[PDB]
Amino acid sequence: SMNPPPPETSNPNKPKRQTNQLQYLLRVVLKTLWKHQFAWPFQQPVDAVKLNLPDYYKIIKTPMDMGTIKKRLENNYYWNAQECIQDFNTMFTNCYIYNKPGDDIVLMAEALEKLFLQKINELPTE
Ligand SMILES: Cn1nnc2ccc(Cc3cccc(CO)c3)cc21
Repeated sequence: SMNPPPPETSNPNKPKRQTNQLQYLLRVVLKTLWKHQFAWPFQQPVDAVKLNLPDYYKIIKTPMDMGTIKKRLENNYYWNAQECIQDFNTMFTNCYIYNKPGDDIVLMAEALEKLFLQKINELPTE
């Protein structure tokens, strides 16, 4: 019970869309960040039981991780790039909320966020 259900990766009453920008967010942005040496903490939902973080979901009420984002992109779950970028930003912000400046996990998120921003600065045109 320490872990809530992970965020949904499909929703039949939500419309889907496929765009050049969403394709780029999967092929270039997510799949490149995924290979970074600091990506591993963010490739799956925070497991509060395995990680000995029993208060994580007492603090973080909109969890997000790159595994969820990846599955959402593979499902064409998002309407537009902004919706996907919002999930990335939630993932980073959650890490800064739960942890403190200078923590190793925060140094990891800070470096990934910089790479993320570099890659979404220019997106393809439709
Ligand atoms: C994804 N996430 N969000 N908050 C976390 C806290 C601890 C962890 C585990 C962890 C991983 C790398 C470095 C440390 C030490 O700083 C701890 C993962 C978290």
